[PDB]
Amino acid sequence: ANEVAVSYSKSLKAAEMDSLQLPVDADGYITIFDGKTFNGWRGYGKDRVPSKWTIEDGCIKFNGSGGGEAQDGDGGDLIFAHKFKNFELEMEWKVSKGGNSGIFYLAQEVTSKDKDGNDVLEPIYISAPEYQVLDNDNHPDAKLGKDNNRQSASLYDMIPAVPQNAKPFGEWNKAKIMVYKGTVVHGQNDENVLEYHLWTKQWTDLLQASKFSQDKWPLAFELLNNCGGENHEGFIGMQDHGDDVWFRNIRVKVLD
Amino acid sequence: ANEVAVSYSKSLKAAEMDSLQLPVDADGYITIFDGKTFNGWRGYGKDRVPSKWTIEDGCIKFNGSGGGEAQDGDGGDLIFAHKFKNFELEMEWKVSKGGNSGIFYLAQEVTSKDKDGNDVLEPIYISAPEYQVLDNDNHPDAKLGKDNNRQSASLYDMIPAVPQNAKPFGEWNKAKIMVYKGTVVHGQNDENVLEYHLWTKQWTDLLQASKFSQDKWPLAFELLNNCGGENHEGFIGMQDHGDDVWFRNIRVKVLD
Ligand SMILES: [K+]
Ligand SMILES: [K+]
Ligand SMILES: [K+]
Ligand SMILES: [K+]
Repeated sequence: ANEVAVSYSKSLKAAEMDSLQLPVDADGYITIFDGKTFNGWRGYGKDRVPSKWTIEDGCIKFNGSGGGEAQDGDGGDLIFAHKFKNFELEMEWKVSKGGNSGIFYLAQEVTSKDKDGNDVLEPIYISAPEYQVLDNDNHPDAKLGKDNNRQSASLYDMIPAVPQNAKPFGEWNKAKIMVYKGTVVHGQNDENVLEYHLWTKQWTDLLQASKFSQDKWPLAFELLNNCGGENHEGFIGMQDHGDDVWFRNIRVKVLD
Repeated sequence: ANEVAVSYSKSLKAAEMDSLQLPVDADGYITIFDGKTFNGWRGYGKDRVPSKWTIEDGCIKFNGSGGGEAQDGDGGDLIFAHKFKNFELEMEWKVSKGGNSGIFYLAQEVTSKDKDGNDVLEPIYISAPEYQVLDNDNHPDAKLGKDNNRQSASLYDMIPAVPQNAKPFGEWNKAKIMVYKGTVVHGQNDENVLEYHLWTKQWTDLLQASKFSQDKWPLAFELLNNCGGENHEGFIGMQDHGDDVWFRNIRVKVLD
């Protein structure tokens, strides 16, 4: 009753052939970060946690060197290597001034083939919807997109958080991501800030008005349009966008 | 809080060992061209302003002889000799009928060695992304390239400005170049006309499709693929492409 087995994979596209015994509370939230280890976590596309991700004061910290999407040094996005389907995630996040990160969900590890048959690891964000994490006051992306749909807790580049009730940089915010049989809800600071439905005509329309449109990014469109792949499942994770960011109290309830 | 110290270099590859006190407005834009002097400005590769650059009715003016890329006489590209990293440049430009120039950013002063060990000054454009400045209606380069990627406000011969909202020749156009932690946005006439991300696989892909591909121009590939060199910073400047062009209201906000 106090712990549950949680399967996890150890490397790119591998089976979940190991399990962790993780604490669960009376309401079914599984604590997936223990404050001390990266057990069950690995870099997206990797068999290890990049050293730029550290543990400090009971938090997961990304130690950013400032290159945005570049993911220079020993970086890359971080996943908890258990595919979830119907789930409610809660975590606290805090961004540095002018900082950018994100919470990914239903992510798939995706490769493509180059002209010579070599693999190319594709970005997590071309399969995974992103709950934006941002300093809404200082990061210029805050003013891009449309109707503030690149500010914190937005579905990045598609649906704005309303209300935009973020606390300013260097202050803790609470995130909720709920996916239940295609219904998706983002929460910020104990309010619901958007709601949408995967795999619908509305979902296709959102994609087509975004940077992941069929015309702008065909592979992104195809992955996202059938988000979670054949079995409508995938990873939670957090973004290396080159900036200091902290995450804590990371818990997930299986709704399935 | 009316003025800020801005360091600048006096000659090829030198340290920024001197500073100007330059006005800053309440939004944090530094006025880097004072309407009267070339303080802090020098030719690319030079320790002086080339005499073909003049100050005319509160503008920086290039006085073109009509020889395109030749840079004949006392010409050459012009830089403001302060390396910027995370910044937003705004400036206004106007061209002569059929005129062509460009706004460079993140530029490095690069030399190579010839077969005998002498120096060769390499063009600014093998290190510096170029925001195209053009008479889109009369200069034939507007019809060259792919999908209008050589028209004004494009990332020259790589990403077209969309929309193409230039004002015609003899009229002032407003340019915006923002570089923030690798995110690049070009604006033209108060619209954002393209976005990209430096130092990503998408950036590499753009280069490999261009005249600066690894196959076609290895040195340019090396420089642009790691644009800004090891500290990801470099100069703003403007192009000698042999044609009369005017620039004014040149202002830069340091973002980080
Ligand atoms: K681990
Ligand atoms: K983000
Ligand atoms: K000077
Ligand atoms: K040009």
